[PDB]
Amino acid sequence: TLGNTTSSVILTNYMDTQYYGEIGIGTPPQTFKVVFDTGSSNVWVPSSKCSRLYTACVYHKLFDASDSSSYKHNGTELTLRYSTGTVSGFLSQDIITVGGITVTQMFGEVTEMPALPFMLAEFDGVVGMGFIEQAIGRVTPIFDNIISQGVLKEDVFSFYYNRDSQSLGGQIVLGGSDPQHYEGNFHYINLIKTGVWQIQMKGVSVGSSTLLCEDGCLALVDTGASYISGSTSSIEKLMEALGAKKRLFDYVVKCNEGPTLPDISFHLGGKEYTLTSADYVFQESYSSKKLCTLAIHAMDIPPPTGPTWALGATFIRKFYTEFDRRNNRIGFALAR
Ligand SMILES: COCCCOc1cc(C(=O)N(C[C@@H]2CNC[C@H]2NS(=O)(=O)Cc2ccccc2)C(C)C)ccc1OC
Ligand SMILES: *[C@@H]1O[C@H](CO)[C@@H](O)[C@H](O)[C@H]1NC(C)=O
Repeated sequence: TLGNTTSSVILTNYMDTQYYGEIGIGTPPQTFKVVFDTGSSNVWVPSSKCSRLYTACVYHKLFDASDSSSYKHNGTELTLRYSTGTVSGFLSQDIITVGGITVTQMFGEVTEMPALPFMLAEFDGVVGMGFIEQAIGRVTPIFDNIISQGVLKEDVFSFYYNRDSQSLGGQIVLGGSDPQHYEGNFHYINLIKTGVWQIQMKGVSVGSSTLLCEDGCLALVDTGASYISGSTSSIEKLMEALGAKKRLFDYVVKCNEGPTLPDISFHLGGKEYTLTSADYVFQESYSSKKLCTLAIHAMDIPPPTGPTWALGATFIRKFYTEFDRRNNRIGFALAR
């Protein structure tokens, strides 16, 4: 069922690495800062039942079911193994408020939340925007429950991620897209298979030559990822070409050599998506005496999904993204 409604969630841009919005859980609503992540399909927030021995839980907002009159017990164990770090807890049900839309949703109450990386997290939890096929415990994803209400104008959602600042950090439109944040026309690429927000990539070029992904590869379009990532192998070739040196968790260049770095292109569908050094270098200074990080890192995503590249916030900043559930495709337009 299709309605005549669109709803928007305003996002906060933290250091160009974390983009988060607000949701309410329970009656009265308990508010959480959440990441709207297309790379995952579960909703989870830290729990009141999380041991204060986890420092992450001392530093984030915790859901207390004893304060909610709309809470429905479940308790089924849940383990979400993200390749950045794992979280575990149990399933609960309550009413979630996201941009005006009120939905009864099953989510995880996280009781084990490691300091790495959650002590670095500005957000409390995650709202998975992926498909039921990738949902742990086969829990219905929040967008599937919102679609079911037959209130949205279109069975689509859009992401706008701004460059850091009094300005808008970003925006998610549920049921459509905001033309004030894109220009030109959307160019769609169909998903390889339903269940994942992954598309086919025809090549990655450094300068003017297809130095990588020559025989074709995969591209996961991931709103919950900070960077553009590829396999350890691909990133090694890429960096060697850039003149960038490998540190423990990132790659750097001397700050003075940042503006001089070549364009990086991504052949997706019938279009070339180009990022300049201004789009992928954290130009903190122009000093020959300082190191500057890149918004590209290695990440070996396991099968079935991987090995794959991941187009995170680095990519979405340049290109406004529309996720079309009705036609199993992703649209891109130049962000305004
Ligand atoms: C841009 O703003 C977003 C916030 C950026 O900050 C953080 C992000 C994360 C992070 O990595 N998360 C999960 C990943 C995003 N997508 C799915 C998942 N990928 S994964 O599991 O690592 C590979 C994979 C993909 C698909 C299938 C299988 C395996 C979050 C959302 C829990 C952790 C700490 C962060 O802050 C210190
Ligand atoms: C938890 O929710 C699922 C939803 O299908 C249900 O099958 C399961 O029995 C529930 N468990 C409890 C204890 O309510």
